[PDB]
Amino acid sequence: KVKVAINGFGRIGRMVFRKAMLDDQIQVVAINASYSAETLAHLIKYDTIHGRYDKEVVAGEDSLIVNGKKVLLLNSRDPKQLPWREYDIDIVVEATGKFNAKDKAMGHIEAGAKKVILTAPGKNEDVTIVMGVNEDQFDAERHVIISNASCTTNCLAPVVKVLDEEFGIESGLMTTVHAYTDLRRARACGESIIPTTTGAAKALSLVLPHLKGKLHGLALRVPVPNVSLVDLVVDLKTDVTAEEVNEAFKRAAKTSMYGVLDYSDEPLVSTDYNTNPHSAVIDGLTTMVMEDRKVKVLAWYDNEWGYSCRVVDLIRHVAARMKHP
Amino acid sequence: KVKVAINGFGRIGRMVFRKAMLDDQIQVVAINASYSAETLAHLIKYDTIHGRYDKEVVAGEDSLIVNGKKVLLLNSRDPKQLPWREYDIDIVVEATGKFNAKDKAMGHIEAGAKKVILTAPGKNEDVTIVMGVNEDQFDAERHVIISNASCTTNCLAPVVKVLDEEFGIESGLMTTVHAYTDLRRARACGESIIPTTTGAAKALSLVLPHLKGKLHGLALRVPVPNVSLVDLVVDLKTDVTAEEVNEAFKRAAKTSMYGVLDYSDEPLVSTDYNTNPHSAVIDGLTTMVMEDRKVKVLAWYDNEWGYSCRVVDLIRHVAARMKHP
Amino acid sequence: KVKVAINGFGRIGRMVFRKAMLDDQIQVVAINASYSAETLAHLIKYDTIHGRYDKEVVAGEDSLIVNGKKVLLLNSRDPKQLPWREYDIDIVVEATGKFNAKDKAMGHIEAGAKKVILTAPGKNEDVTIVMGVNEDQFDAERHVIISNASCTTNCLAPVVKVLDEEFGIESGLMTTVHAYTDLRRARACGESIIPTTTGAAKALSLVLPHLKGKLHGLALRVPVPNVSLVDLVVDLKTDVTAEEVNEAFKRAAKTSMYGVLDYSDEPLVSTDYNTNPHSAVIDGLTTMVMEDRKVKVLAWYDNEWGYSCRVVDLIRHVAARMKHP
Amino acid sequence: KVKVAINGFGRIGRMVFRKAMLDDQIQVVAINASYSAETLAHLIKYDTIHGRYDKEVVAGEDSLIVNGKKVLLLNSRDPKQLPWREYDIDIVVEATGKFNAKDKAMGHIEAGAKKVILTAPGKNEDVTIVMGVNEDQFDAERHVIISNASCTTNCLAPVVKVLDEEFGIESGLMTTVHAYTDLRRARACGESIIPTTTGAAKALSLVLPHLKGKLHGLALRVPVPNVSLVDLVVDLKTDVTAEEVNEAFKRAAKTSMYGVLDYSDEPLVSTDYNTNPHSAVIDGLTTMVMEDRKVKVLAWYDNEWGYSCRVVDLIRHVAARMKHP
Repeated sequence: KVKVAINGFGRIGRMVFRKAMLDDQIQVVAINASYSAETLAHLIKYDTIHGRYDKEVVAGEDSLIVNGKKVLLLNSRDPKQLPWREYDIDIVVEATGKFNAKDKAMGHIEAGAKKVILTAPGKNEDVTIVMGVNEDQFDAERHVIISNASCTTNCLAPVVKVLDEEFGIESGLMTTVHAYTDLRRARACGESIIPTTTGAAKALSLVLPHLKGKLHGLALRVPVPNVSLVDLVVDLKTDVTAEEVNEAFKRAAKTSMYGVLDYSDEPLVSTDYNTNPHSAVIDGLTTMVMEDRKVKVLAWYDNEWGYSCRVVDLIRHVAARMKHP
Repeated sequence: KVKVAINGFGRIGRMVFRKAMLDDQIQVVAINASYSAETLAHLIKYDTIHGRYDKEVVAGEDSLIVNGKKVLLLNSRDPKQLPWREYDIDIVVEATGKFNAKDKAMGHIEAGAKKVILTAPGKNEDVTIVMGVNEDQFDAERHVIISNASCTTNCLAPVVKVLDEEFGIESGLMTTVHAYTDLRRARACGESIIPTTTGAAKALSLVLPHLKGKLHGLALRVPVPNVSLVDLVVDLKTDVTAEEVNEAFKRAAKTSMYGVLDYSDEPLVSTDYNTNPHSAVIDGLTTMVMEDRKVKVLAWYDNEWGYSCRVVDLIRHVAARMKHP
Repeated sequence: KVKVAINGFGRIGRMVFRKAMLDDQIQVVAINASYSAETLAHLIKYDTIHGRYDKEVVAGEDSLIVNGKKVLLLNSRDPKQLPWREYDIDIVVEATGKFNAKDKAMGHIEAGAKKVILTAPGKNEDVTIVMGVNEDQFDAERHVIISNASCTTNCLAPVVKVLDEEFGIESGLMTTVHAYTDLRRARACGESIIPTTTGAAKALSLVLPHLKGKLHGLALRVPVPNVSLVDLVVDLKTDVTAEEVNEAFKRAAKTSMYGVLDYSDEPLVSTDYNTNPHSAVIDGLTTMVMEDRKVKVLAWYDNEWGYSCRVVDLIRHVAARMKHP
Repeated sequence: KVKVAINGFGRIGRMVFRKAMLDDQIQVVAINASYSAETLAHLIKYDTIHGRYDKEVVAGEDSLIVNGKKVLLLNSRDPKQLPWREYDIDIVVEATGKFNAKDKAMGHIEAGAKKVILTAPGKNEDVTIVMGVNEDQFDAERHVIISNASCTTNCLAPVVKVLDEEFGIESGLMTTVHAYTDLRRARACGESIIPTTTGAAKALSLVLPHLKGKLHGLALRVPVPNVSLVDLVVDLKTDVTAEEVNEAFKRAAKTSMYGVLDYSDEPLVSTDYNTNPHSAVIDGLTTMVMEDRKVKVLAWYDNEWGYSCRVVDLIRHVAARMKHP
C-alpha cells in the first residue's frame, strides 16, 4: 500500500484525509498539523459543510484512531524536521495552500519523502495534472513535485477539453460564481456579490497549453456556503446546436472522462451538488447557442469535495506508476 | 400638479409611493390596496431593504397622512369600481405585477383615469418606454397604456444602447445575477444558486427593435436581499480596448444618459448599490476585452429603487406631454 | 409487515417516506400527493437540507420504485375517495399539516384505513404521543386517530420530563430559536430575527398535564436553513449544580430516553446537528445555574429529521400494539 | 469646540467619525489609522451595513476633506509618537478594541492628549460610564481614562436599571442573540447558531455594582449582518403584569432615559432597527410575565450605531465638564 502523509489540516487537508482513510489501497501514516489530537479528531468528525464523518474518530496520545487504523500526529512548522525517511513516506500531500508551496515541498523531500503533491498550480512544480485531462503526462522517474492544479481549474479544464476536441475553440470569456472559502474582499461582511480576479483561465495553460490567449475571465463571490459554478461563454470553430454540445458532454461523461466529468439533465440547484465527487457537472438544461457558434455552458462543482477526490485519484495514479514504471 | 393613483402595494408600489410623495410636482391622490390604513402606514414607514421612511407616516380614517399630505385609501378588487373620474386621476401606476396587467389598466380607464403606467413589458401596451433609451416615442395623443418595461430591461437597454451606437453589436449572451424578489425555484429554501430563464433580452425588442436575435441569456438567482447584476458578454463590430468601452460609458453617464446610467471606477460590492437611483451602474474595474471584439461588461442595478425612480421620471415625462402636446 | 400510506408530500412527508422505505418492518404501500410520479421521484432523490437520497429512486406509471420496492401513487384531494380498504392500509400518516387534520383523518378512516397519525398536536386526536414521554398511553383498542405532537414539543417534552422527575419544576420561560420552515412574519425577506408566538409550551399539556401553567415562551425565527434550539430558563424545586443537571440528562440519554434524548459535551454548532435523529440533544457546555435553582438549558433539534424518526418509531409502536393488544 | 482624535478605523471608529463629523460642537482634528487617505475615504464613504455617507468625502495629501472640513491623517503604531500636544487634542477615542487598551490610552496621554475614551469595559479605566445609567459619576478633575463599556452592556444596563428601580431584581439569566462582528467560533462558516460566552452581565458590575451575582448569561451568535437582541428572563421583587413592565419602560423612554432607551409597540423585525441611535429598544409586544414575578423582556440594539452615538454623547458630556468643572 502506498504510504501517505498530509501536511496542513485546513478544509482540503481534512477532506483528503476523510477520503484517503476510506481507500484501502492507501495507508495514511501521519499528519502534520497545527493542533492537538483532540482538536484534530473534532475537526475530522464534524464538518459544517459535508456533515459528520461516517467512521469512528478517536484521539489518542499524539495520534488518531480512525476507522480502526492508527495515524501518527506531528506538529512541525519546518517540514525538513519531519520523520518521513523513518516512516518510508511515499507521497506527501501539501495542503497548506499556495504560500511557498515549492519550498515546503522541498522541505518534505529533504525530510525523506519520495514525492509531493501540491494543491495549487503554477508553483514551479515538475508537472501540473488535471485528472481526465493530462494525467498521462506524469513520469514517475522524472517528476518529484506534482501539482493537482486548483478546484476551479479542475472544473474548467475538462469542459474546455471536450469543447476544443469536438468543435474547436476560437476564444471565450468566463465567470466563475464562487462560494465562500482587494478592498472588495475586505469589505465583504458575507452579504454581497463581490467581483474579483480568477487565475483558473491562466492556469489552463499548464494543462492545455495550445489554448492560452483564448480564454480569460473573472469571479463573482456569492454568499453560498459551498458549491460553485463556471459560466463559460465560448465561440466555437464549427456550427453546433445546444443538443450537440450536450451530447458531446454526455458522451465524454460516460467514456473518456468517466468519474471526472458528469452530465445532468435534471433541474437541480447548487446545494444538490454538495459532496459531489466529480470535477464538473454540466447543467444540460441551461446550455445555449447564439448564431450556431457562441455557446453558453454552465458547470457545477463542489469546490472542496471534487478536488479532494481528484487528489486521492492522483495519489493512486502516481503510486501505480511508482511501483510499475 | 399631475394627479396620480397607485394600484397595488407590493414593494414596487410602496417604493414608487415613497418617491412620489417627495415630488412636489406630483399629487398622489389615492391608493388602492388590499390592507387597512394602519397596515399600509406600517409598510410605508418600515422596510427591511431600504430602511425607515424619512417623513412622518400616519394612518387616519381610510386615508394616510404622509409628509403632511392626505392620501385617500380604497380597497377595490375590480378597478372599474374606483372613483378615478370623481378624483380627476391623470395617471394610474398599475403595480400589481404582470398578471392581467392590460385588463387591470383598461379597468382603470373605465373608472375614469386618463393614462395607466404598467410595471411589466409585453402586455400589449400602446408603447414600451425605457427612460434614457426611447422616452421620445411617447405620444400623449395616441398612447393611453404605457409600460415602463422591467427592472432588468431598464438596466440592460441603456448599456446595450451605448454599446450599439458607439461600436455596433454583432451578438451576445448575458447572465443576470438576480437578488431575491420551475422545480428549481420551488426547491430553493433561500440557500442556493438557482439558474432560471429571463425575459429581459426578449423585452429588449420593444425598446431597441433592430437588436433582436442578437442577445439572449439566463438568470442566476443568488441569496442576496437586493441589488442585482447584468453580466454581458457581447461581440462588437469594431476593435476596442477596455478603456475605450469604459470611456463610452463614462461619456454617456455625464451626458445623454445623465441620471439613468452611471459609471464607477471604485471597488464596490453589491450592497453599496442599495437604494441607488440609477437604472445601471457600469463597474469600470471589471470591463474585459478578448481579441479586441469580445467584451465583458458588468452593470449593477438596485432592482427596486432604480426602477421606481424611473417610474416617477416617466410619470413626469407623460404629465409634461399631457399638458403640452 | 405493517402497511402504511402517506398523505401529503411536503418536507415531513418526504422525510418520513425516506426513513420508512429503509425500515424492512414497514411496507409503504401508497402515497397520496399533489404531483406526478416524475416530480415526486425528483423530490425524494434530491433535498437541499438533508442531501441526496442513498437508494435508487425511479418513477414509473403512477408509481415509484424506491430501493427496489414499488409504491403506488394517487392524486386525490378528498381522502375518503382513496382505496385504503382495497389496499388493507394499517396506518395513514397525515402529513399535510395542521389545517383540518381531524377531518382529513376521518376521511382516511372512511376510505378504509385502520389508524391515522397526525403531525400536529391539539387536533382533537384520541391521544397525543411524544416518544420517550408517554407512548405507554396508546391503547390500540380505543385510539384511532393519534397525534405525534410537533417538532418543538418533541424537543421540549423529554427535557422538561427529565427536569421535573429529577428535581421538580416550579415555573419557567423559554425561547425556541427556530430555523426557517403576523406582520412580522410577512415582512421577513429571510434576513432578520423575527419574534413570534409558539405553541409548544401549551402543547406540553397534552403529554405532561401536571405541568401546565408552569411553562410558556416565544419563538425567535433566525435565518438558518435547518436545526433549531430550545433555550429554557426554569426554576427547580431543589438545589442543583450545572453538573448535576447535566448528569441527569446524561443518565436519561443512556437509559429511559435512549434514542430520543441525547447529551453532548462537545463544542458543536447548529449545523452539526443536521440530520440528527434525536428529539433533543442537550448542549452540556452551556448549562447554567443561578442561585442553585434557576437553570438555563439549551437543547438542539433537527426540526425535520428527529420528528420524522419519531413518526416512524410511533408507526412501529402502534403496529406492535395492533398485532399484540 | 472640543478637539478630538480617533485612533483605529474599524467599524466603531468609522461610525464614531461619521457621527462626530456631523456634530458642529466637536472638532475632529486627526485620525490615526493603518491605511492611506484614499482607502480611508473609501471606507468612510461606503458601508455595507449603514449605507453610503451623506456628506462629501474626499482624500487629500495625508488628510481627508469631509463635509467641508479638513482632518489630518497619521499612521503611527506607537501612540506616544502622535502629535497630540501640538494639536491640543482634548479627547482621544481609542477604537482599536480591547487588546491592551489601557497601554494605548496611556500612550495617547504621553503624546499630549488630555483624556481618552476606551471602547471596552474592565480595562482598569478610571471610570466606566453607560449614558443614561451613571454618567453623573464622571469627575473631570479625577478621571483621565474613561470607558464607554460595550454595546451589549449599553443595551443591558438601562433595561436592568429601570427594572431594578421600579420593581427590584431578585436574579435573572439572559441570552444575547448577537449579529456577526473557542472551537465553535472557529468552525462557524457563517451559517450556524453558535453558543458562546458573554461578558455583558459581568460588566454590569462596573455601572450597577449592587447588582452583581444577580445576573449572568450567554450569547447566541446568529448569521444576521447587524442588529442584536437581549433576551432577559429576570425575577422581580414585587408582583407585576406585562403592561406594568411595559409602562415602566415607556415612562423611562420619555423622561429619565430619553435618547438612550426607547419603547416600541410596533411589530418590527431586527432589520428595522438598523442605524437606530438608541442603546436599547424594548419590544413591548413580546413582554411576558409568569406567576407575577418571572419576566421575559426583549431589547433590540444596533450593536454598532447606538454604541457610537453613545460615544459621541460621552465626548460631549466629558467636554462640558472639562470646560465647566
